[PDB]
Amino acid sequence: MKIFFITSNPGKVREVANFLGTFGIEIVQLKHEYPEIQAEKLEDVVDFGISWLKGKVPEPFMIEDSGLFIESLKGFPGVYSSYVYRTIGLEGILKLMEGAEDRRAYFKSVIGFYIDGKAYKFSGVTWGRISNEKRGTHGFGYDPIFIPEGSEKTFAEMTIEEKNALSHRGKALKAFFEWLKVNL
Amino acid sequence: MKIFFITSNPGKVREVANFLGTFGIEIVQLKHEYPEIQAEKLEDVVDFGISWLKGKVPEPFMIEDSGLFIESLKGFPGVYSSYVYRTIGLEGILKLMEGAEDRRAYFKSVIGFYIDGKAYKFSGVTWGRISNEKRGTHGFGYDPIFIPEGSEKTFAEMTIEEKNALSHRGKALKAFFEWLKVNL
Repeated sequence: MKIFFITSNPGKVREVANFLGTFGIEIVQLKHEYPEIQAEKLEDVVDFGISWLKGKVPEPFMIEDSGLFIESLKGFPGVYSSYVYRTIGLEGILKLMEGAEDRRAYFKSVIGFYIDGKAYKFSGVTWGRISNEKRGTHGFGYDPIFIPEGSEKTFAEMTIEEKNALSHRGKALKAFFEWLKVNL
Repeated sequence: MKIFFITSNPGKVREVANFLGTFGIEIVQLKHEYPEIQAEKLEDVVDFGISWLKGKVPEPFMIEDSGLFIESLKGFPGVYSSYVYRTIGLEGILKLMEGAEDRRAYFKSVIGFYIDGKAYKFSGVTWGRISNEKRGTHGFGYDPIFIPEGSEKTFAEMTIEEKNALSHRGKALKAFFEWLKVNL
């Protein structure tokens, strides 16, 4: 089955296509820019996005929003993870986190899927901590400073299959795949 | 199958017994006090607890820790939810949350299970927001000031079966039940 994934993030592209790939699902990366609202929650942004790509994109379609939520920083950068990454970078988070007693954080991914006059949401969350220094050469964004719970390596020290086994995006994709086999 | 649940929380007792009940699992509430460490994470407390109830309690056994983590309060009261509830109460949280732009919070439950020279952990999380006033007559603890995402009612406006369908504890119990059918 084919799914059109509206995104300009190539790191997301690969994670999604490869995972859903090995069950025979072809993921097709369309680049149609859509509006991401400011909101307290990722799902709010996804809802708005699907509603807007109504009848401008081939169906079935999916979109995704994700973020790193840092406990001692009251959820920052959260919904604005992409912006904060490109402005202040990995060094900015590490500077903010210097001397922190609490380095806990989570990644959250929310997938929106549209098919048959209807939208469905799936989500995934991985808990962890912010590393004391950047490590690793894979992945994208905050991957080099996030170590998920139970692991010693950062997200960026792992391969796509390895991240997908542990990551927020992997879990939302799982929840999504579970719904798909039950509804198609 | 019988499971010995070491706890003095009768609200937890009922939720757990009833849910696992309807699949023919008899949950037995033993009261053996054990030590809960201060820790950044619920799972840390559970691990320590199981390790300590080693060979003092009949097997198989389970224990649970849970907490309400309030975003704008940097995860408070979190691991210390039970203490904070009995000291400052529902009124204390509401006072702390007055004028808050961000009322987001989550409940997390972690179940520890011991059987066959081995411990296993399961967890569940429900996202939501702190209500502006207390509502409802069911449940325990912060139930009257927590509204889970997608709902209009607080945890305390719902029945046990209704909370179990939506709650953190219900989700950990589900994850636990899924593991049980696969391993017994």
